[PDB]
Formats: sequence, structure tokens, C-alpha cells
Amino acid sequence: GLASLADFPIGVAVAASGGNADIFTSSARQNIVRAEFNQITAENIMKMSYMYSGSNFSFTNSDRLVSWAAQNGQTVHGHTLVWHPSYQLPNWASDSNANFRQDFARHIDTVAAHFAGQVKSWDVVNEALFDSADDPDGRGSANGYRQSVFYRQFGGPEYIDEAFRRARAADPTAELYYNDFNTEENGAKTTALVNLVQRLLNNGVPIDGVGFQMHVMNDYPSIANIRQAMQKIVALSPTLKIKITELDVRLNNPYDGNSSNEYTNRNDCAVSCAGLDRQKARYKEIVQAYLEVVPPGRRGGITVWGIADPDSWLYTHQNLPDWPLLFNDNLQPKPAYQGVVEALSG
Ligand SMILES: [Ca+2]
Repeated sequence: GLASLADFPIGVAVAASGGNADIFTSSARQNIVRAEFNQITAENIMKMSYMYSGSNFSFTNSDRLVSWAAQNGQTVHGHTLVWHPSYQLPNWASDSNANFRQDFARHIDTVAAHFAGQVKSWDVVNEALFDSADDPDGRGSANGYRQSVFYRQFGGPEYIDEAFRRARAADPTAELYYNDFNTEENGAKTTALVNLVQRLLNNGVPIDGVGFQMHVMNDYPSIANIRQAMQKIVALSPTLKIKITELDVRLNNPYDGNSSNEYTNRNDCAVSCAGLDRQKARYKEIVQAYLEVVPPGRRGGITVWGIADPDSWLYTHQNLPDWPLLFNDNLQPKPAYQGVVEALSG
């Protein structure tokens, strides 16, 4: 399968919360993972609050998944040690908590140490950059940084430095990544990413690489912009790695100012459409851009954000259907899959 075609990780996000996509119950999905991939990311169950049961740490469910990976040919990318969304914040992660900075330290120290030797790499900090699409409380930018509870408590971006040093100290063997979305657009957020990373480098922070989530549409952003955005980060350092962490590709673009070019019906791309053919070319050009701009040393992996289309967080978006992944609803490989094969093989 796909992983045989590369000498860097080829990974997939897996579900473990019941429902049809849950990897523990779906032998069809288990079989695809073992045949095609050599790394998994937990789609959900390694987020912050999942490390607790009440006020105590609990690693039961995540240990099960990490063990499954070790038994079935997969390394693990840990997603994620620090991340703002309140749905996954531990209860300690609150402006009402006098013990914040200590509880933050305990979090990173405990979790990173717990998984030492079992988890290859981590998203140490995820989504530290401001994004208007992504500001439900209307906090606004602090010179490009998200004013998350971590930022507010530390009084600035120093939490990022601390998270990285603590992770490094707790598990010196893991590759440590900073992860974010929309940074492939090569606009304002990419600039903010440059600022963020440069500051970490200036401070001597043990960041090993940068993750681009790569939640793209078929025709936006342009591949030239994707390529240049990566180039800008590669140029910051002679050793900084680049990983594509959450790749998926939406046929439909509701943000292009043209509402006449959508596939509005689930049946539209059930079998064949211009969209699935473009999606093949889109996966292929992105895996090509990555290879062309990221030197081999420095390639930390490519991961797609789920196995089969109905598992995707983008299966429906903006009340429209989409088909974002490499396998279809019947778990058959799509043209997308072939696009990856062609890219990997040259
Ligand atoms: Ca459109």
C-alpha cells in the first residue's frame, strides 16, 4: 500500500468513540490501516481533556489505541498536548484557576512522560495563531497570536516556549511539532506563522518541526501559494522538519464568490464527476509540492484526516455534501488514492 511507497510516515487519523468509524469495532477500517498506512493519529481521543477522568489522569482509552498501533504496524503521532478549544480543555485550564501555570506544567510533564517510547512525535502546541474564521468569542488578534486561555494566563506567547521545553524534558526521544491550519494560504496567517516560529528559534526553544494541517479545497488555495508557504518555513532553519498532519480535500468551495459551481447532491460524486478527477490531481500536486520543497531529511510525514468519506469531519459542511478522503463510503479507493500513489512513486 501507500506506506510502502515512501520512506517517511504515511498516516491516517482514526476514530475511537463509537459509531461506524471506530477503529476498534470496524474490521474493514482496521484492514485498510494495516494495508496502507504506517502511522496513526487519534482523531479525538488524545486531546487534552481525554487525559483525565474527573480530576485524575486517566490513560486507559488512549493506551488501548497506542497499544493497538504497536501491534498493527503503526507508529503514533500524538494530537495534542496544548490546544485552546473549550470542548477539550481540562477543567484546570481556566482563568478562574490560581494554580494554572502549575497544572499546565503537570499536564505536559505527565502526558509526555507517560507516552515516552510509544509515541513518535507530538503536536506540542496546536493552533496558536489568530484566525477570524475561528474566533467565536470575538477576542481578536494579539499581533497574530490567538488570545487563548494559555496566552491570557501566561500574559503572552511564552506558554509555547514552555510547552516545548517541558515536552522535550519529559520525552527527549519524541519529535516535537507546532501545528496549525490556513498557514498554507500564504497570506496573513502564514506571516504570523513566520513570526511565531522565528521567535521560538530566537529563544532557543526545542521545536523540531512545523505541521501544516492542509485542510484544502480542490482549487483553493493555489498550489503556488501552498508551495511558497512551505518554502517560507523551510527557509527559517536548516533542520526544521515539515509534516502534513491533517490532509483532506473538499470538492466544493463556498468561499469563492460563485455559488453556481457546487455539487449540491450526495449522488453527484457517488460514482464519477469532474470533481473526483480534480481531487486526484489535487492530492497528487500537493504530495508533489511537499516532496519538491521539503528536503528528504526533513520530511516528517503525510497524514490524511480519516479513512473513508463518511468518517470525515467535512463529509458535510456548510450544509453541503463533500467527499474529502481517499476511500469512499463503501471503503473503495478513489481517484484520490491513485493521485497519492502517482506522486509517491514519481
Ligand atoms: Ca463555489
